Amino acid sequence: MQLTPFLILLRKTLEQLQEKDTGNIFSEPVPLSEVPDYLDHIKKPMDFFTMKQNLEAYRYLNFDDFEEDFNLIVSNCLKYNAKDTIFYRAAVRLREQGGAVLRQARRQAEKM
Ligand SMILES: O=c1[nH]ccc2ccccc12
Repeated sequence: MQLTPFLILLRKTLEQLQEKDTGNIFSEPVPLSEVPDYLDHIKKPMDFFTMKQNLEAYRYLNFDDFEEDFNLIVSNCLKYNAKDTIFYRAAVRLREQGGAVLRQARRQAEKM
């Protein structure tokens, strides 16, 4: 497999995932200044901006490593927030809508 088309695919996929996060609550790192206890519970914070940075730093050379960090966005949010919150529901919705985006993107990677 060639690097350039793969990274083009991942860029598109990340844009598509970001589109599902309509409130943009996962666009940037959880502000540790406003959520001071966040690192007490969450071992590896993740967000779409950080994913973009990782993508361009060649930290995603296969689909699984890409998907693993997306899954962290979801799981961190489910872990930190109570079930009766907007944030928790948003993570559930992102898991649902994102999974479909991921399945289609992976099929296109596998054709490479
Ligand atoms: O774990 C989180 N992900 C995205 C937003 C957020 C906001 C407050 C607390 C946790 C999170």
